[PDB]
Amino acid sequence: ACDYTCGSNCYSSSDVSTAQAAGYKLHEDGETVGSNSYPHKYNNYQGFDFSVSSPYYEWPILSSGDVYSGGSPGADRVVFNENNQLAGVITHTGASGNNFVECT
Ligand SMILES: Nc1ncnc2c1ncn2[C@@H]1O[C@H](CO)[C@@H](O)[C@H]1OP(=O)(O)O
Ligand SMILES: [Ca+2]
Repeated sequence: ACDYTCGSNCYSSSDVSTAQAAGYKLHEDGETVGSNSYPHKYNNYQGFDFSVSSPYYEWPILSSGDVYSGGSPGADRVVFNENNQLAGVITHTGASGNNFVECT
């Protein structure tokens, strides 16, 4: 069973923890990877019910289980705040354009 389901992608809590740790470290270091510069600021204009405060940052989570290293970021993202608290797991899959929907 999946702790988070993004479109057809299945993620366990461990996958999420791993991705967040990686993205957070980059953030602390003032570093980014990829053409789209991850991690990058995330604005909650869709009003997702996040239980932690902003600012928020988005970092790609890969279906493969590997940590994002600068290539295709896919559609899924982990969202974390300035304090390294998990805000949520979202995806571009099933949303129009560059918008998002929450993973279930
Ligand atoms: N797989 C994908 N599906 C839809 N939009 C995507 C995407 N990968 C990147 N984007 C969006 O494309 C634009 C330029 O790359 C950004 O708005 C980026 O949003 P993101 O960084 O929030 O994922
Ligand atoms: Ca996995």
